[PDB]
Order: sequence, then structure tokens, then C-alpha cells
Amino acid sequence: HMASATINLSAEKQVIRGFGGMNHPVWISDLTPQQRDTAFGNGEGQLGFTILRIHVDENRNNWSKEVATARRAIELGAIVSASPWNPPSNMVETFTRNGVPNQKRLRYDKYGDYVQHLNDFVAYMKSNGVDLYAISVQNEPDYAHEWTWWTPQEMLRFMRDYAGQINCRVMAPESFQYLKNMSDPILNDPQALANLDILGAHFYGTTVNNMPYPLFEQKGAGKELWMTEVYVPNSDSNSADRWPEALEVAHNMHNALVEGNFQAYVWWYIRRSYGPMKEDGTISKRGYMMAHYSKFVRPGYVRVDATKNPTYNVYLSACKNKKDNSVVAVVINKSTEAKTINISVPGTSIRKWERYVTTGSKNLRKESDINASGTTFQVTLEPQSVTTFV
Repeated sequence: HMASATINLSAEKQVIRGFGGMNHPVWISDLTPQQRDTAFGNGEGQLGFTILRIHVDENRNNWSKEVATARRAIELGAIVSASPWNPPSNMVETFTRNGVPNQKRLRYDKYGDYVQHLNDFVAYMKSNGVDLYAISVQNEPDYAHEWTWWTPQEMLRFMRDYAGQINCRVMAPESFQYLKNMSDPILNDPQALANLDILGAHFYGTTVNNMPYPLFEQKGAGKELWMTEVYVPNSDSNSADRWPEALEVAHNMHNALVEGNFQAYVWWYIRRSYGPMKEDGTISKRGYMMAHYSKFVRPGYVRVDATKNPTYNVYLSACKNKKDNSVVAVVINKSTEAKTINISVPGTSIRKWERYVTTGSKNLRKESDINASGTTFQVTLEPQSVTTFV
């Protein structure tokens, strides 16, 4: 016996929008000129990110701080999305939430004023060379101990009655854990849904069984699905090179793509001691896990149906470039054993497969090509490894 996986290039799933991370030049230091290139270029030694997330500061005097990094990302081919943490203080009021006093929410009489704030940010960025791809209603409205809370009902009212006035794609609701109670009302209201452009979600503590979303599959035509913030499996200091811990990053991305049908996967801080880029400006193990997807599965490629878990501890995803029907497969082997599988790609003309491998001891190493037996390809996966086949 040898386990088999089949990649079905005719069974198209979601179109990939891209991968990236956060810049926050108010809370932490901005990316440097070199770091911007390492993040958003796709050359040797670069992450290949194509999505930058930024924050919408409540104080407009901080907006200028975003511009250089956002513009450089765009020069390098990325798109930029922005999320607010709080409205300006003159729009906020306090309330008691589950017995905890002094919590913040948007005043019910300030929904229109909040639209204007968001539009002012969009306009400021446009005036300074940054055409935002999208703007969000609220970062983590359901985990707002340290920012602004929105109930599902409040979020729905905004999406239904106000968000059509926003001069940008609208992203919502960015639940901290992809809690469907925050998004169901939007999807179930035709006007709110019409005003939505991107269903955004974070993945903190989101289990695999909570990654599918039948209601979105039913109602989300013409809407994008983005995982707009996570770090996994922790934010421990100086953890970004830990192995085999870093394989959790690859596995989480596999799960987002295959179990969640996500079109985008966006880390928290790009440069951080637990992030994809270390403080010394070089790529971490966690960053190489991202790169196995980001450098190869380019915007516009389409995920296809493929045997997702062909043998225990082995996870496989595949995407296709519609321009030439070429294929990118990302295969994770979490076992301490080597694993040999057959990969069948019926109907492909491809016969030579290149492979790049990361383990605890090498990063995106180009290994020997594999020559196919017709439309089947036999591959031995090193222990505790990620391999991208192209």
C-alpha cells in the first residue's frame, strides 16, 4: 500500500486574493524601506505578500504615518485594507457590558458621523496615493474589552442603513474567532449583504470544525472571504524560529484555504519576534511557512478540489493558474516519519514537478525535480516538513 491523493483541476473552488500581514506605525515601529521590500516583493529572500493591513486611527493627525508603507506596498503590487479599532472619542459613549462598566460603543446617533470618519480616511489615503481596496466597520467588535464593542444587532444596523454610503469596499464583521453570530445577520439581510463586499474574520481560537460557513456558501456570491488577522500558535517572545512549532502556521493556512475556503490570509504584525519577519529583517520559520503559500499561490490562482489529508499527518492543498493550467500543491508532513504518496493529476500535460522544502534545517530549499509517470507523480515527504510543488 501507498497512499494516494488526487488533484482535480476541473473542480474549481475559491479564487485566491492573497496573503500578508499588518503594519501599525503608531503602536510599533513602521516597516523600514528594506523591510517593505522583503515583505511585498516576491524575489529571492522576500515573502511575496500581496495584502497589507493597516489601522484607521481615531485621531486623524496619525493618518500620515501610514502613507509611506502603504504606498510602497502598492508599488510592489499589493492591495491595502484598513480596519478601525475605535471611532473618534466624540462619537463614542460608555455602557456596562455583562457587568463590566466603562465599556465603549458607537453612539446610536453617530452612525452617520462614523461613515463620514471612514470616508474621510478613504479620501485622505486616496489624496496621498493609496487607493484602499477595502475598509472595515470594526476590528473585533465581539472582543472589544480594549476598544469599541458592537453587538450583532448594532453591526447589522450599520451594514443595512449606513454602509452603502462608504466610498470603498466594505469589510465586516472581523469577529475575533469567526463567530457566526456576528455575520449571520448581515448575510440574512439582503440590503446589508448588498452593502457588504468582504466578509472578514479573525482566527484566534478558531477550530477546524468552525472554519466552514454554509450560510456564506449559500448567500455570498460576489463577496470575498478574508481571514484578516491571526498569529498562531502563540505570540511568545522570540518564538518565530521554533521548530516544529512553526508547522502550526502552515497547518492553519491549509485549514483556512481548504476547510474555510478563505481567499486571503493575513497575519498580525509583519515584523515581530513571533511574526513572519524577525526584528533583524530576515524571514522566520513562521514566515517560511507563509511563503510556501504566498510566493507560489499568486493572486488570481484558483484553489481546486484535492485529497486534503491523504494519510495521517499529511495535508495537501492545490491551486491552479488558469492562464496555463499549471498547478501549485502545498503538502505538509507533520509526522516524525518520512511519508511516500502518489499524487494523481488526471488530465494535466505537466510532467516535471519542481519542489521547495522547509524543515528545521533548511528554508525553501529547491530539491530534485520529480518526473511524472504519466499523470501520476510519486513523492517522498521528509519528516516535519512543508513542500511546495510547482
